[PDB]
Amino acid sequence: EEPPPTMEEVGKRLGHHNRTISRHFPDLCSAISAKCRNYNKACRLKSIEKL
DNA sequence: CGTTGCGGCAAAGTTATGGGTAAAGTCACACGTAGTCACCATAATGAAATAAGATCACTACTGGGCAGTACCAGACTCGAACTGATG
Repeated sequence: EEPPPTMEEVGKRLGHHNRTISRHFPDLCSAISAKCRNYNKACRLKSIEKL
């Protein structure tokens, strides 16, 4: 979806500290972080072009 | 030789020049000589003015950082429970 959420939003929704997820599932968490960062970078790029 | 003209000699005669002495002239004392523009250069300010300087205001150009976001673990601390020695 839009602004794929970040680590903070996912952790707040799950009610767990970020280290709790981070100590067991690094690959998928890095996948979510990369997706969010890529969406932000793409949106910034379109904003730069349009501006 | 007796007479006549000529020339030397030495007073004598005539001018000239620098002195002295009485005596006819001469002239200032009469309130009065200093006094007054004209002249152009130099100091010397005081004003006129400076030529640059000082600051305001505006216009445009270009460095460039801060509040905030985000992840990936490592490491200490400790609920909660397990398990062994004991009086």
